[PDB]
Amino acid sequence: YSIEADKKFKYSVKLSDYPTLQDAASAAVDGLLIDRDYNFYGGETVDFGGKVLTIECKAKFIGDGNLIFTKLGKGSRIAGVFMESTTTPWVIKPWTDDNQWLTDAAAVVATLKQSKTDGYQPTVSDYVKFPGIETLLPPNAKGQNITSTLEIRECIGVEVHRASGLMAGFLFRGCHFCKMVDANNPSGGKDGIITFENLSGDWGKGNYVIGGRTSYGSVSSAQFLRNNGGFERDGGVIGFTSYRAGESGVKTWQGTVGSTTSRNYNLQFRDSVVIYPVWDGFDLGADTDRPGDYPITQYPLHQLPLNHLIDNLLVRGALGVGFGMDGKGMYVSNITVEDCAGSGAYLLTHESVFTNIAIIDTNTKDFQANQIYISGACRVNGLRLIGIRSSLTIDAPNSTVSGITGMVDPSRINVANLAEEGLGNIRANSFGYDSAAIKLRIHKLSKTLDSGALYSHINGGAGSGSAYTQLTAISGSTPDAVSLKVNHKDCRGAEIPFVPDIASDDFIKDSSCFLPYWENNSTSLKALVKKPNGELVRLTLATL
Amino acid sequence: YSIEADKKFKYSVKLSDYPTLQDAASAAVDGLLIDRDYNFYGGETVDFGGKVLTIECKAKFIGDGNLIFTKLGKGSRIAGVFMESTTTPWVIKPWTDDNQWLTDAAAVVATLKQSKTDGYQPTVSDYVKFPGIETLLPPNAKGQNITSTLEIRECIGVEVHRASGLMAGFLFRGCHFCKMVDANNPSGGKDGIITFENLSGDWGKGNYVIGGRTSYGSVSSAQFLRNNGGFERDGGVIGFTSYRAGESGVKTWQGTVGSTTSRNYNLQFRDSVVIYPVWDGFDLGADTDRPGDYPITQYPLHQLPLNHLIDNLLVRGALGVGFGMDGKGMYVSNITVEDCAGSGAYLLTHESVFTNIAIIDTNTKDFQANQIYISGACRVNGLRLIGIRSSLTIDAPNSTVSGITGMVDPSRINVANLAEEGLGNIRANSFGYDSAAIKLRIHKLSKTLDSGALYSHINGGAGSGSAYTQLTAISGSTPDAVSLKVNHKDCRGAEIPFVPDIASDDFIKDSSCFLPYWENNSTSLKALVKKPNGELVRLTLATL
Amino acid sequence: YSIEADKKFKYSVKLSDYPTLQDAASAAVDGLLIDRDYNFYGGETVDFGGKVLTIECKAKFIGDGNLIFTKLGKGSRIAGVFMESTTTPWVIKPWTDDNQWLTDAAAVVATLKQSKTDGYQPTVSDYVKFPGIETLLPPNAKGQNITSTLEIRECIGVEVHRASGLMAGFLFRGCHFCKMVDANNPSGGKDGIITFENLSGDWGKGNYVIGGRTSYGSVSSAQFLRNNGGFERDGGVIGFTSYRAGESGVKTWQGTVGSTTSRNYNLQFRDSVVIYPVWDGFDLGADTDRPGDYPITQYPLHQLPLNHLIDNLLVRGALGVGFGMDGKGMYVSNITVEDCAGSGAYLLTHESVFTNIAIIDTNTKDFQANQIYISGACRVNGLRLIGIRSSLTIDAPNSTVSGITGMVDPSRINVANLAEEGLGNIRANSFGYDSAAIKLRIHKLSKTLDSGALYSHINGGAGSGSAYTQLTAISGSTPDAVSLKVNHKDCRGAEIPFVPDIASDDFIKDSSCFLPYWENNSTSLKALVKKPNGELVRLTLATL
Repeated sequence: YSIEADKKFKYSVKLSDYPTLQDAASAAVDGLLIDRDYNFYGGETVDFGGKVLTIECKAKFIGDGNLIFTKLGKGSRIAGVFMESTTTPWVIKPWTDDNQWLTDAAAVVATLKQSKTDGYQPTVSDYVKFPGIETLLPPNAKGQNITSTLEIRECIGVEVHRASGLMAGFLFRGCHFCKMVDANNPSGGKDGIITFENLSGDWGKGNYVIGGRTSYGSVSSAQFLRNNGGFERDGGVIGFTSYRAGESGVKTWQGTVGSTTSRNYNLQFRDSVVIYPVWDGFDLGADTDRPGDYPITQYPLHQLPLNHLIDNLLVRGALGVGFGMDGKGMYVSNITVEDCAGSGAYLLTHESVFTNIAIIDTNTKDFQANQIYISGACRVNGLRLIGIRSSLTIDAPNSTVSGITGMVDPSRINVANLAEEGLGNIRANSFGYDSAAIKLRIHKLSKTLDSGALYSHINGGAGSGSAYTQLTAISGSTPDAVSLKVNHKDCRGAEIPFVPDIASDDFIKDSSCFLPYWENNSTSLKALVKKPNGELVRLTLATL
Repeated sequence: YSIEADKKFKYSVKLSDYPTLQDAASAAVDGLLIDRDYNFYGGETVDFGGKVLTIECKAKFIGDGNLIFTKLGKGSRIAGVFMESTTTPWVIKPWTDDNQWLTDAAAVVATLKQSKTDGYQPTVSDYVKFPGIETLLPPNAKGQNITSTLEIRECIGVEVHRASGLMAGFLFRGCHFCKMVDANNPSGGKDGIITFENLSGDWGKGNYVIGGRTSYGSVSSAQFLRNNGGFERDGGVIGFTSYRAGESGVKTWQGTVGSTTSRNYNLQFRDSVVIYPVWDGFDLGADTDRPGDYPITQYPLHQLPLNHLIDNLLVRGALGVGFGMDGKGMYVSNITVEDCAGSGAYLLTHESVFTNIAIIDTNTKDFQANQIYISGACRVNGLRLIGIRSSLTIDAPNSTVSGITGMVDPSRINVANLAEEGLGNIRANSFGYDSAAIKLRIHKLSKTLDSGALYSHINGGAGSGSAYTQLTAISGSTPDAVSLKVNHKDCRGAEIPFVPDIASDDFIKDSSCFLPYWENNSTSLKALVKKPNGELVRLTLATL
Repeated sequence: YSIEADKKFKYSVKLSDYPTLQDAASAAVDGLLIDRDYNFYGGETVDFGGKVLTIECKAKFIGDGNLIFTKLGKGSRIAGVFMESTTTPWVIKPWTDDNQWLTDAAAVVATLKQSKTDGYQPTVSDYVKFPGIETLLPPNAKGQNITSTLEIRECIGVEVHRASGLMAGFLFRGCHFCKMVDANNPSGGKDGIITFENLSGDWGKGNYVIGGRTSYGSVSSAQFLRNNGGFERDGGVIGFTSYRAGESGVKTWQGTVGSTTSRNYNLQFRDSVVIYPVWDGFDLGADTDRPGDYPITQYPLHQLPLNHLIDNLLVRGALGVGFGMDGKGMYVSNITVEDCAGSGAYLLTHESVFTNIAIIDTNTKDFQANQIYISGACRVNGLRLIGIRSSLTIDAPNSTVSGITGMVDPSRINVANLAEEGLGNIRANSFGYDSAAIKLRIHKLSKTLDSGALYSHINGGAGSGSAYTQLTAISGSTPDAVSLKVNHKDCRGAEIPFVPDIASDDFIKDSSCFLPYWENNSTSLKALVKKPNGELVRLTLATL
């Protein structure tokens, strides 16, 4: 029987049969079943001998600190891991029972409680976010560092599926071609919830976050350090959801970490959602010398050829900035940002294109100077502004924009050039008003007053079948001060404005034209005429 | 050997070894293999003893009625389940060989056949959908109730993967943190195909439909009763496809069911597709007192703070309404609805924002009064109307709209306010016409006639390098009746309209202006002048 | 013990125990573990006896040619397969270290190297793509045919998960209800990477590519031949990414293959991304008689009722065309195409609707005559053109378009009709200029010059509170040649242009109007008057 059995059954070793995780690992050949809770000590390391194993977790790993898995064979997969700290830390909860953000340090301090979820351990960035809190927090709530972390170290082709936990963290250190798939809403701890760190060895590649969901955590939910997806864009975040990040939903690190660059290139950031982060929805910047990276003499600050593939992202309820990034020659598309407390988008980009961007009701707490800020010479094609709420809305000094929609206040727009070059035949439709209008505003003259208009006003009331058209010009900072009318009171004639006094030679502009003016002392209308030959002559036009 | 074997092999029990499902369940420790068809009786209940098991289905469960699974341990997963009724009911197929919907009761009755798919059992709602059918249907096709249902009862953290079946249904009763993942196109029965019901106990939370595909069924494909995803929005429908729902693709129930509320809050409805439902694509309403829910004195009908996260949905071919919902303070984005028989969108919302909505060729069978209806004071930013087809198009009386695109008939638009406040320098480009135009229409005066215009017309023909500009005003319900022209017939002068008779004092409007008028009895042009001091005087302007 | 063991353990056979794959297959009952590399010979066929098995691959299948799997039971799944050729062919790499495309035959020939990835084997289509290359390529780099192919033959309900490989190919021949799920970036060979071929038997149905990622390959990444998803749209490509296809990202075949049609109907093409294909992003055409398909007498060329469900696709960096297709009565939505060398979209469609299309910086190498081409009578609602780059932009002769946004050159637009029928009250906002403008252009008169305008110009400088409005008309091909001004130099009067000479009777248009003209020999302004009765009379208007 032994021979028959050895050839017909699936091999799998189970934790309940061994005293330590390493004993189970050494015995493993194909599958490995975690069938009983295991208390690990921080730094406990397991060597898997290069075996390609399938780890099925049906119990939890308990402990503060890291449980390090090493030498897992390419193709290995861990499913259902549950990480839980042994410590129940002090957590703050900066939001109310109506889901309103609390921004007052005292009100935030009052939310203190010992829990492994539904809040997060204060971190030094909170001292900045809620000014004064550093002084108000009791010593036992400061400097906490609890996280139950599964650290996958220097492995390749290892995937972690349906992970979860309380005060949980997942760290891939020096890994390549690894994936965090369908994270089953782990509640984060002090550290990042999903981190791909490649500060040593080669630049990380093939590392992805696919289809997850995370909640809380003191810092960013998903973060990358020194990763480069290459031209193939092999790496990034796709179909992921982040709830209530203590810092940001997804973040690519900036600047120098240790003695090398922590920046990232050629990653995908698509079809993902970030809701209610204490800081940003997406923090895709690289710059904040650059050892280990491009020199400033080659690429100035904020002008790195990051080349990320960014598309179809949704952000809602950030206390900070909805979407932020930097870079040169970037193409960004289909971004939707709604109901944020800080800027909806903060863009330190140059020579980049933004297509179909919707920034709806953001900067609601006036944390910044505008709803959307663009640094360099960029192009925006399709920009939706204003939802249900009423600083500048958009300040993009060197950018050319087209296709803005929404109830934006014109005085709150600052761009280099705004234009609709390719519209077809047009119709202005007016509702709930006695007139329709097409207004012109030269922002160089005034950002608050229209300089001229073409109106249509009703004569009589509804259903009269009559209206008058008037062409206006501003004078003395009084809009519509001067104007020519056609059909006022259904008279069917043109009412024409004349100079109220003797017209000066320079008033008339073109040849073959005449400018009527008033001669009060003779009660006559005169006409300054500039003949077709350019010569001026004054004629009598109308008299008693 | 026994000891060695007990420690190195994967545990799994298989149905073929036991007489009943319960005997297999009691014997199970890790895996459970369904390797032979099992005929269950309705109400047959299996107790899994709290074990965390992995059920792999490679055969089917056959029977009419429910197969109830209980006490499954957190972490349990069932994959590949196939449900099939024992009965082959009578089904109707309200569509033709060209995929055209049949709406005539007689034509629908004629499609009757006994089958477990490619149709659905008539339900009382069909009596409403195809009027007269109640009288035409034979008694053996009425009141049928066939469904082979897998009922997961009061379990937590249980996932059902790649389910399928004929006349199949999946019901999670009183469950939490459960998921229906990658449904492998089950063909539905009389009941909902995927139902998360939480009428008892706590409000459902953590329940999701992720990546599915379903077909047919007599009622809704995916439906939720008394679920609340909380602020974290833990629950809902993501990446799902519903084909030919007998009622709607996805539905959140409304009103009182039993003696409690069946409503839902804080759920996600994103990246999903609904095609050809007999009723609606998405029915996300809550209201239709409210025991067990908010009182009407707190939130009036249709004004519940539902707070769903709705984004990126596509609907095509609904016989009913494409997208429908109610609520207050909702944010909805990126909805695309095409080729529907009833309204494309029916919105009973108040104080809500709709961003980037496309309603293309809907209400094609004039089932409703408009393509899109909005009840309350809402904001629409970006609205695309009209595809290839020619009631009102949009009736949103109290809403402010901006950014409409498409070949819409202006007379068919009714909104509170329509405006493009932030356009740049504009160019109207005319194709296939001898003129370009910018028309103004005051809907208060007339919804059918333009009240004025600014035209440019060719003088001569193509390539003449000449055109004339004319400014018009409507009079006597005849549009363009009065007008001033510049360069008519390349004359290079302004043609000006004068009052055809003695002008009345009230015809002139502003000071420092003059209004030419005709004096027929002297063959002279006179000028009613309103001096810069406000006084009127009549002067002679032109004579023989 | 034997009895106890036979009833409590999971059955699985492993390759290392058998000499050939067939011996392992015959022994299999539930699971099958590929635990050692297996060298197969081309054409090696394995018969699985109709068993429903779970094949877990933890090693690779090595060989040039096909490894044919047959008679796999419905429900079978293969996971982690790795295909690798035994041959290391000669591959070209048509792109540089900066990711710039190389288009010069000599430069491309110079990239030759022996590798199993990071390039692809030249194919006859390369002779067309890089003209002259056929002559420059050495004989050992021509006509290569290396591919390690897993061929699933005439099976139903079989899914392949997380496949990978080098010079790898996956072929479903005569299959139905099969799926290629989460392809783990296989590097392609000479043949298609994922192919659903149904040239024999029934039309393919239920075949999908779900969530993949592929790289390289000599031809198309994902392709379908003679598949029909039916009205249910059961089949297609969802959530897939294709990098550097030697031909196209996803392709539906056209014309006759063998003696039958290779065309496809009713498939889904959604939420997918294609980057850097040597040819097209998406090639969704059917036409290029039609044996086995609809006759030309029924549906003319390019007018097949294809009916695909197309939505949310992104294309970037194609050397060929971003998005291409043909058909009649199609509905296409939310397509984003950026930075392509050839056309962004080539559409040979008739009676079809395109909603929310963004074509940004395409045809950058002038490979075609335009950025977007539409053949038939179609409708476009929402079209974004121009990113950061400066042929026609859009040539759609018989199409009606609305909602264009972007810095498009008007002279480069050709459509049947362009219109904005439903805009609200309008405001033109001008930045960085001394004037604001609303220009009118009759393309019938001239595609390069505006025929008239309504301007607002500053009088003085910034903050003067004064501006003048002028209405212009083109004359002698000189735009703005004739014009009426209101408030020039803050004079507060209307400057009016008169005919520079005796006005001819035909110059005046309407009754009750007058047209001033010059009478040089008397230094007087006269007025050609057309009385309200239609009679003409010349009056003296202004004299010395």
